[PDB]
Amino acid sequence: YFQSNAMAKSEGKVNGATLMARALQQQGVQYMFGIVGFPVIPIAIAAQREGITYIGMRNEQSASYAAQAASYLTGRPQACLVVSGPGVVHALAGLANAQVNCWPMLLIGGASAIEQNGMGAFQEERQVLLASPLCKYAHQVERPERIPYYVEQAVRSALFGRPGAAYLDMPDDVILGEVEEAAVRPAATVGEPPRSLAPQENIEAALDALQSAKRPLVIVGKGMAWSRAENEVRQFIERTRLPFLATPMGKGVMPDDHPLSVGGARSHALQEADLVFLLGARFNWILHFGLPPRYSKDVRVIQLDLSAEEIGNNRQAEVALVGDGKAIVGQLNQALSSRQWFYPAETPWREAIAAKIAGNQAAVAPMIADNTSPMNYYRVYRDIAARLPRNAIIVGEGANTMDIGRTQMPNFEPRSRLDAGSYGTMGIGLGFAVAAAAVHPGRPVIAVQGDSAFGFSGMEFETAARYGMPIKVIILNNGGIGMGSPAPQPGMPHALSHDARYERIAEAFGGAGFYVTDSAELGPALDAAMAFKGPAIVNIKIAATADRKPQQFNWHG
Amino acid sequence: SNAMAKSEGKVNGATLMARALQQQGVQYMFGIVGFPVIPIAIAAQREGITYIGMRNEQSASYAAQAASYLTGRPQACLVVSGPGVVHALAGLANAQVNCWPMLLIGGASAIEQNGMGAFQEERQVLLASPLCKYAHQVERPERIPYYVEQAVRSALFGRPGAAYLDMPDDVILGEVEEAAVRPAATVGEPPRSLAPQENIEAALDALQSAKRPLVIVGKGMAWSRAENEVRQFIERTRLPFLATPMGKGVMPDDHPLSVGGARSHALQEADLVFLLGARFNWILHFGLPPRYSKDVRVIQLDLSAEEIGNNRQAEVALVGDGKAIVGQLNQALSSRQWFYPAETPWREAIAAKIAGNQAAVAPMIADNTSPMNYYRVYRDIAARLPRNAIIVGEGANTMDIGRTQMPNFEPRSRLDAGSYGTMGIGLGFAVAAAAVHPGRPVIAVQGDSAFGFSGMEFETAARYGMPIKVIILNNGGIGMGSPAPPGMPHALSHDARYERIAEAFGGAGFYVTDSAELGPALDAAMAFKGPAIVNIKIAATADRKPQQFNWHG
Amino acid sequence: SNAMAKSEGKVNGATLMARALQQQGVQYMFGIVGFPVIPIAIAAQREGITYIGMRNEQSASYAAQAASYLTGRPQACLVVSGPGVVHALAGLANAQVNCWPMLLIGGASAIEQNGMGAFQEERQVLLASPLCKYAHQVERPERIPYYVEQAVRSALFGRPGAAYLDMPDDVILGEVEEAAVRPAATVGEPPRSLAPQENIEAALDALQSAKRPLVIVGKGMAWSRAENEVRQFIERTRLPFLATPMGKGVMPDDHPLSVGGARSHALQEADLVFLLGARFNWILHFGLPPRYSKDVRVIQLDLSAEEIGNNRQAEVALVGDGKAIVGQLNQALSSRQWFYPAETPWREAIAAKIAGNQAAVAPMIADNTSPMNYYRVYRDIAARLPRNAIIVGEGANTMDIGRTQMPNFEPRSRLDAGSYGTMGIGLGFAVAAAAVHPGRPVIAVQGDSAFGFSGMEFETAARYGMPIKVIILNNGGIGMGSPAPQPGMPHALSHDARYERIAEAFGGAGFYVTDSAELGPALDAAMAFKGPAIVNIKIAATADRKPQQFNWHG
Ligand SMILES: CC1=C(CCOP(=O)(O)OP(=O)(O)O)SC(O)N1Cc1cnc(C)nc1N
Ligand SMILES: CC1=C(CCOP(=O)(O)OP(=O)(O)O)SC(O)N1Cc1cnc(C)nc1N
Ligand SMILES: CC1=C(CCOP(=O)(O)OP(=O)(O)O)SC(O)N1Cc1cnc(C)nc1N
Ligand SMILES: Nc1ncnc2c1ncn2[C@@H]1O[C@H](COP(=O)(O)OP(=O)(O)O)[C@@H](O)[C@H]1O
Ligand SMILES: Nc1ncnc2c1ncn2[C@@H]1O[C@H](COP(=O)(O)OP(=O)(O)O)[C@@H](O)[C@H]1O
Ligand SMILES: Nc1ncnc2c1ncn2[C@@H]1O[C@H](COP(=O)(O)OP(=O)(O)O)[C@@H](O)[C@H]1O
Ligand SMILES: [Mg+2]
Ligand SMILES: [Mg+2]
Ligand SMILES: [Mg+2]
Repeated sequence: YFQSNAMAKSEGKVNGATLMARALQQQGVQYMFGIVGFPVIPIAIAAQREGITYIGMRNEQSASYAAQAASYLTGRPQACLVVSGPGVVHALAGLANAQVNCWPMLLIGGASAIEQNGMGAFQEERQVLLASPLCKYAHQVERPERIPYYVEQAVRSALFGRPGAAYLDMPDDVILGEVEEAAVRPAATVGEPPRSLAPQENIEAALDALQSAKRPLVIVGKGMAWSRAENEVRQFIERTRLPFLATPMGKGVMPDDHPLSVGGARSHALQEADLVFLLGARFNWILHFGLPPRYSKDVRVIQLDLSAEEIGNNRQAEVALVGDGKAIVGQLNQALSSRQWFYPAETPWREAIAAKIAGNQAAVAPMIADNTSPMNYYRVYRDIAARLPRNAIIVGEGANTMDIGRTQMPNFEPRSRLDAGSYGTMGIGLGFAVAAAAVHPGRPVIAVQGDSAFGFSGMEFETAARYGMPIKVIILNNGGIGMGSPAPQPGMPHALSHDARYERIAEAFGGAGFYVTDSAELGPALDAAMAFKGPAIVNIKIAATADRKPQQFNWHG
Repeated sequence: SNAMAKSEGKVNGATLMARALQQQGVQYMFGIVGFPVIPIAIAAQREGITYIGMRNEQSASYAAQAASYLTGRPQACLVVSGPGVVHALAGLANAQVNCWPMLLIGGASAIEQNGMGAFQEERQVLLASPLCKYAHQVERPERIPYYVEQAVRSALFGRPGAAYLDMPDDVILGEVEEAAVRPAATVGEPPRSLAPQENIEAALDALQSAKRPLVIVGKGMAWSRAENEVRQFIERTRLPFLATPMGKGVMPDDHPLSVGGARSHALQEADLVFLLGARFNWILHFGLPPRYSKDVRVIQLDLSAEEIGNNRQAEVALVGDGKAIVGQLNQALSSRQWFYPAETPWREAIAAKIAGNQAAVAPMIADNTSPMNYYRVYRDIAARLPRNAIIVGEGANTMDIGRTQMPNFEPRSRLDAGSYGTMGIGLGFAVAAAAVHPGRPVIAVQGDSAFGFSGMEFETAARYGMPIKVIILNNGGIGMGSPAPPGMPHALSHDARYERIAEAFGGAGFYVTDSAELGPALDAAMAFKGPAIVNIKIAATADRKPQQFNWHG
Repeated sequence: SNAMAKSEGKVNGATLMARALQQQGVQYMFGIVGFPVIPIAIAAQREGITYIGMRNEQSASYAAQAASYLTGRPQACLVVSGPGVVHALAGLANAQVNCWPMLLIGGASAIEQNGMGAFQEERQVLLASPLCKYAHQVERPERIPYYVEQAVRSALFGRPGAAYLDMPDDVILGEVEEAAVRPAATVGEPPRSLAPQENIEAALDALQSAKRPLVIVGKGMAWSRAENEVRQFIERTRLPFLATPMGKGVMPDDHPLSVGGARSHALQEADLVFLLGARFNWILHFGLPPRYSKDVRVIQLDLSAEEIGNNRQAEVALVGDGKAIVGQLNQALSSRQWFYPAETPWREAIAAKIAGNQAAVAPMIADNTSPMNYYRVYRDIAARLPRNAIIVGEGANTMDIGRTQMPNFEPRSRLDAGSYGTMGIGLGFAVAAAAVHPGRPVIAVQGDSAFGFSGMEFETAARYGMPIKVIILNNGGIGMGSPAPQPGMPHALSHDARYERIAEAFGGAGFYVTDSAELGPALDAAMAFKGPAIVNIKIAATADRKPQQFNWHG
């Protein structure tokens, strides 16, 4: 028909796709990243009918990574939408990554029709089984009338407690099945994650422990960024005058330019601290397990975590603070108003930290200042860091490209750096940047990737161009994974294409491409890329043997 | 000979495991020995751990979680490779559903033989993982202190659950240098957390506003060891309360504020419910019609934030430890005058429904005619229940009627089929209670079908001098009897002489068919210094009192 | 009243399930009823299926796979949701390891309550899947014929194994129109495959060239119903053979060509081994040193291609059905004159070691001391075992010594702990053998520990009038007795236990034996008693098996 409003239309019935779209919108899902196909086309269409922003990606890998980044950036679970069978299996990448990083996510996976189960149906798969080991919550929606219930429970399970991934299986007959409107049971709106507080004796014992320590170190993790505790943490550091270290994605909770940051003397600080205060940060590989040879064997630990089971992993916790980061630091701030202790302005600990920071700055100064071409990493970031706005979102991915950018690119706002994370994952790059451009379109999004990392997700540049996302992709091409290689005899397994013109990919989709080989070219290329009104790629050819500055300890062992 | 030089520099995995378990507070180990866990049980006893050898790993895995509940620390179930671990999956699943801690130590075939078809080779970690909070294989003996500490912590901290350690034969017998073994920290008490002060005040204001309030006291408060705080809270507020099946005893059952005798009316008519460590699962009928008002307001105290607002939204969420939060509530109550008034229409309706149900079952309690009904039988059982006894209840009618006729006056003093509705926990639970609290009498009241699942464990009780008192209510079938016959699927043996099983292992056996025999038989069984079975032949068609709603649907 | 108008156009899930099960040849259902499977058991009886109500789901699941092995068709285990299913995982795992078919039907909570914390809500398909060849939830009652057909076929065809059907409560009670239900085909006999002719001929070439050949008869041949072909093959080739524990009976244990009494020498010295439906797992010592020559040539017949060449490479592979391939071997041998010669140095060495092992246990067999040793006990047992009896053996010393002292003359007549070394199969296996073959005697010989795992199923045998004869060898411990305790030893049990009184609790006959003079009259009264019976024998605490060069495990 031409949908003449004069025709009688029954409004009693509603299908599972529409019920799913309404339940999602009610639960605060604003962004849905995916790829359509059988049987989830009606879901994405109904989502747009309710005002949800649908972002069609180029691979389910990037879609599942984008949804957890968007969840991290908004504070509520956002959705990944994938087709049955291989759609879900490609999306297991996001679930595993979200599980390891304690980020929420909602994977909506279509399934083949229930009535054809056992028959070898198109894309028939045991989807709940496969997803369950990676999920905090996984279930199949068996009938469309239960959809509000299942969406409510899946969002609550992903968001409350230690966050994780939720998976909802949607069979075809459920997506298309219809039920009476009045017969659909309502579901309550999931609110904010419940915050819990620590007992008072633990709050006072924490402050008691801090006073006794000669060389105390506060470690700020991305659990404080997730808890939205930046104000409380900045008040605590300002009030106590304690030295602090930020984790990779903990950067920005405290501003990177804060004078109390031991960032430039990280190895010395971990080695010589007699007491560590863990704020939303695990003693996993990223903090070298809290054990020798990176820490003192007798290091005392105050540990603030939402997960009671994490307390005392690897290295025992003297003072355990189990609860919400924002709430517990608020408790600490209120107890410090009854006390008057602060960490003194002049101690040997402060002197050793300042001297080591200056030594590390003096060690990288010649590399930052060296204008020879092909350029090293520190020289390239000199021009990048000079042009990064104070409110930018930075996505970093690679090995040397990522690790050197971690120290050369400051963050001043929390939740403004997205990188390989606790799983050390390549492939999150353009997925994370697309999520950052959809969640905060008023802020510049700059992705700085190595040449290898770009190849995992570089095709999502089309997605950015398709939705008018002015994402700035900067590629540091040394021609290999972690390091370049000469022309050979077969090629090295770590070898790629040092002469690749990755910037031409931008021209395929209507973006701007720039190619940098000499130091004099870098400045004008970056300025034009930031000023170009759309997505851009800047492909920088760096020295094949460029490396990070030498450290006493390898980052891994 | 002590004059012979003997190298003391090395220690094997079985000894490291026993030392690590003793350090983390494991005092009881239930299992069945065999390849390759024999040295583990031997090493455990040398460290002072009490080892109890059962007759089936099913009962062993149930005993381990029962003792964990009673002691407040994870206790051990030790089983052999292959079918040992698969037999023990029953207990892991039950522990997961009840949120009880548990440490299963499972032997495994030697790692050097993986893929060859070794004796009892199995993917044991993979099988157990979906039923556990924690599951891992110990790959090298030097890691044992680390893994024992992490498993005990994972099972005990937060929402408790099952932890599993896979112990290959080469790790059990593998030796390492004693000085090279890295020590682990001792897992302390479970961390407690509190609610925000705003939430404490919102909870108290909501209690003041309600016209028909009801406190529901769950076994989570028994696990939290929060009985003192709960009794102060109920005594301070004068609020009516309902105890869940194993929440019984947190408040004494004879307390004047209990709505136990008017449970259906209390849930149906309340306008506000205060859930204390209780879930809106099937046991509480999901907090939804037809058993509740569609507009019921909910204050929900739970340690798990993901459980908040399941099935029925919570108006006030109190996320944290039960004892700590009720402690906060008691403190905030010390600055208010409010208490629930002594005279309200809500109290009078509760009292009239209690008196109604009492008159309904009074003729069955007093009826001395034989074959007896359930209420007449429990009239003599209840009269001889010591107040410090640990009561194990198991069956359908036998358990459900025992739940109302057998009061508890202390917490953690009733063990029953639980949140999983499990038959087969009876003697395993009773064995665990007798090992943990040998100074307390242990009475298991089972139906005749329930006794069939684990009845062989009576030999375990006798072998260890555990004076467990097993009382069997024998109607001749599952849930109900049946006339003489193919036989009905639910039918069993109405004439079975189960008490003769006691006489097979030195216990005392008593057979009762008449009401005049019940009193003297219970007294002779209670007095006997050893285990005892009282087999009672009840009426085939005896049943529970009529109700408006079926317990399930 | 039949005069009342009754609508007969609808049928529910439990009835569809019963008709589907009976259509697919399910004759026996072992379970324990309760929510939500009560209608399924009642419906099964209406279609003539024999329902046996057990006392624990553990035994129920072991019973179902034993009946599948004896009947050649998957039989049912029926369990309630939640812990019923979790208790039955033991049988699935044991059926998987032994390659025996089995159909587990598990009730489930109603689908419409999923996620709510319903009574006995559980991820039952997820838990059972690693142990099953086939595991699915029946989502709608109209699908029941389809799923039953697919599950029985998946459990029975190819390498057999367990199948699991999850039956939610709203599917059990749900109704469908009679004429709307889609029919399902009847699963027939398992497909048999043959070997290429060049493999048949090369296998025969290998046999001729061997100086010390050995044929190993495994329970794969028993499951394939290949006893006729195997007997014709050993009789035609005159080859020495060794039967596995449950391969016993495929060839009569009294055949002159059995090397059973010289087992270690036959494996150690054979230059060529012909595996007939037997794996080189722990039971055959992996086919490797120190139990075999390092250069041992292997011919391997197995239905599973992936099994071929495990641990020890096979010189000739025969992938197919046991009955079918041995038929090819017998056919090809009719165009050959070769047979293994009547007199060989290999034959004399086998004879000598048998004679030496016979003389090694002969004094223990004849020793009339009380407390008795194991061999003395079995002298009276074996002298009273009917030739058509079904033997169930379970324990450590009790089972291993019963293996050599109780011959089997027919196949599929011995049921024991199997490839998984499982305790707890005893009375479930005996109940299944009594239900399936009620005209045949069923004798279960268990140790004291093993009887404690399933002893309560004696009430099941008494309730269904199954004349199972339970002989318990009580040494007062697990594998060995123990002196009185000071904490009791972990392996210790009750040497003075009167296990036979359990029989008197359920109407059976109980007998107690301590002296050797009492053993004879007690066994004769137990066999003559018209019903189940327990013979409790207090054996010596330190009695052990014949000394061997190698330990059974390592
Ligand atoms: C390839 C790879 C990297 C690229 C370094 O090369 P790239 O050009 O991106 O940066 P460079 O160091 O400046 O050369 S890192 C890394 O861990 N990894 C292994 C790796 C591969 N795949 C996935 C999913 N996660 C990974 N973690
Ligand atoms: C058999 C069985 C019961 C016995 C009632 O019969 P019993 O004689 O013990 O008590 P009665 O009511 O006085 O006659 S209850 C029940 O749920 N059930 C099913 C059931 C079976 N197996 C497992 C593991 N869990 C279960 N839950
Ligand atoms: C207890 C036990 C056995 C009894 C030997 O003692 P029993 O009195 O039955 O026989 P005895 O040797 O004549 O004294 S064997 C064994 O492997 N095992 C460990 C064992 C335990 N649990 C399971 C499920 N499977 C097992 N396999
Ligand atoms: N609201 C919250 N309050 C406190 N801690 C939290 C909260 N949410 C998550 N966490 C914890 O923060 C920790 C983050 O650790 P990790 O991912 O290792 O951070 P990083 O990698 O920055 O060190 C997790 O262990 C998680 O349990
Ligand atoms: N220390 C604690 N404080 C408060 N609640 C707890 C604690 N430990 C466990 N819980 C919670 O108590 C609840 C027990 O509820 P449930 O087992 O349903 O009780 P019942 O069976 O008596 O209704 C679980 O949801 C669990 O998360
Ligand atoms: N019809 C059949 N024909 C041939 N082999 C079969 C058949 N069915 C099963 N099998 C095989 O028989 C083998 C049984 O070996 P196993 O259980 O090790 O027996 P045993 O313990 O007697 O050695 C399995 O590998 C299985 O694949
Ligand atoms: Mg590179
Ligand atoms: Mg009964
Ligand atoms: Mg024994």
